[PDB]
Amino acid sequence: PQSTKRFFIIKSNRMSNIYTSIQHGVWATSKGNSRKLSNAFTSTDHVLLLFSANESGGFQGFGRMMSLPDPQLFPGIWGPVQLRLGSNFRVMWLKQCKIEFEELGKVTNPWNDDLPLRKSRDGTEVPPALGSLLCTWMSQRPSEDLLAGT
Ligand SMILES: CNc1ncnc2c1ncn2C
Repeated sequence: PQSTKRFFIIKSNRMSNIYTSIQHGVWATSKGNSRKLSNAFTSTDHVLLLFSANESGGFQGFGRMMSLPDPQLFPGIWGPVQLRLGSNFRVMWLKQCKIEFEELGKVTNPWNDDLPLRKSRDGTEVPPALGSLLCTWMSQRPSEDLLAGT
């Protein structure tokens, strides 16, 4: 199905993933999520990725998926974990910020079995009404220098 904008939660297990992603405009995900994001990319004007570190209580920003997984793109940049991921794809971060799940109140996701937004696993899609607002709220905050003090 075609659509204009779709929105996916991305979880990061180590902060260095986010720092590498910001420095080089790149991401990779599990093989199943890679297929899901690739299918969205070719049928949707904009695929937005909303980044949330495992260890954090919220989002560190959001970006646009710019290209499909490409085995030639930054091969092995994540280290040996590359062996259990799909191929790398380009991402343009549109905002670096700090927004806590708790700042949003107790939001649940009807496209994820009524789970709290804060319990979203990697690759969880959110409905556009919620995804658009999350991105709007992130954009309206001061940018956070995520790489400061790292
Ligand atoms: C750079 N992305 C990743 N790194 C390590 N593990 C991951 C990733 N995505 C999903 N999982 C399980």
